[PDB]
Amino acid sequence: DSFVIRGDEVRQIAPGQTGKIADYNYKLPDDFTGCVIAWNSNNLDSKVG
Amino acid sequence: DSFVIRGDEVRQIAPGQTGKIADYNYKLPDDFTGCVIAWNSNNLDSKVG
Repeated sequence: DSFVIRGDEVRQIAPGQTGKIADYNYKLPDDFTGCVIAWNSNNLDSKVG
Repeated sequence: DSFVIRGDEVRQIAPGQTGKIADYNYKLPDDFTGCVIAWNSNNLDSKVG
């Protein structure tokens, strides 16, 4: 799975965690087997304006 | 004249200013006829690690 979120909302990508992303955007199962790999993408996704 | 500095040192690139960049690195004359251009390069010059 792949998506883009802000830095404060990275922690909501976790099993048994709440937030805007967990409730409304992306919910992990409470018993989840896998890896959450998040890296900063200022150079690729930001632009002036 | 092209160089890379910090964000907080951008205000030191001006005629008649003080600081580390103005005293030790790049000094602008008081009788300056010209333009100062400064753009953010977090995308291209910065690197994680």
